[PDB]
Amino acid sequence: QRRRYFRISAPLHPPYFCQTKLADNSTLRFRLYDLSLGGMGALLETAKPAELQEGMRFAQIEVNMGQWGVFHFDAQLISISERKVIDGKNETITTPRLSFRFLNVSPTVERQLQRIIFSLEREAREKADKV
Ligand SMILES: Nc1nc2c(ncn2[C@@H]2O[C@@H]3COP(=O)(O)O[C@H]4[C@@H](O)[C@H](n5cnc6c(=O)[nH]c(N)nc65)O[C@@H]4COP(=O)(O)O[C@H]3[C@H]2O)c(=O)[nH]1
Ligand SMILES: Nc1nc2c(ncn2[C@@H]2O[C@@H]3COP(=O)(O)O[C@H]4[C@@H](O)[C@H](n5cnc6c(=O)[nH]c(N)nc65)O[C@@H]4COP(=O)(O)O[C@H]3[C@H]2O)c(=O)[nH]1
Repeated sequence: QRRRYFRISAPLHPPYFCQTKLADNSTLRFRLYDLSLGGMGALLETAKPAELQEGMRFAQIEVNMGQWGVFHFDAQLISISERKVIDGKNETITTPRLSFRFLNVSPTVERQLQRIIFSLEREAREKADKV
């Protein structure tokens, strides 16, 4: 059991979007992939900007969970990897996968993270709730 916490997968069909500012003052946007009490995974839209790389620390990333609310978390970018899917044209499409570790997780921050996690479990149980 290498992972300390259970990670809940987010729906990409109705994707949830996050964003944060870079040192060059540009905005970075990415789709929420999965979430846990320890961090989160996300998918980039474009190819990774040169500025983006592992080790960067972010203050109050805006995670917009739709009806469930908007949240802001500190996090450290731990790893940039590749997510691959098979095209509708039967082509392999590579896009950057981000792995974050949450920082400064006060007792109230994890309060919020559990709120989001249960909402995602209830939701995904409705995704499978329909044959
Ligand atoms: N540094 C760092 N990078 C992370 C972390 N979590 C995810 N990543 C990166 O994101 C890639 C895809 O993660 P995944 O969707 O959970 O997909 C994972 C997951 O489904 C499974 N897997 C790998 N390790 C574990 C594990 O320790 N526990 C569990 N339950 N599953 C694992 O194998 C798949 C491929 O694993 P990878 O080749 O390692 O590829 C991983 C890795 O490069 C992390 O905590 N730290
Ligand atoms: N939801 C989510 N959280 C993320 C992701 N990336 C990092 N984190 C969070 O950051 C914590 C520390 O990551 P680490 O230093 O790379 O240290 C990680 C990493 O070295 C290894 N590990 C776990 N899962 C994977 C994986 O899927 N791939 C690889 N390569 N390593 C993994 O186990 C260590 C501890 O794992 P955790 O207890 O889960 O604790 C992880 C996790 O809570 C992510 O993509 N999604």
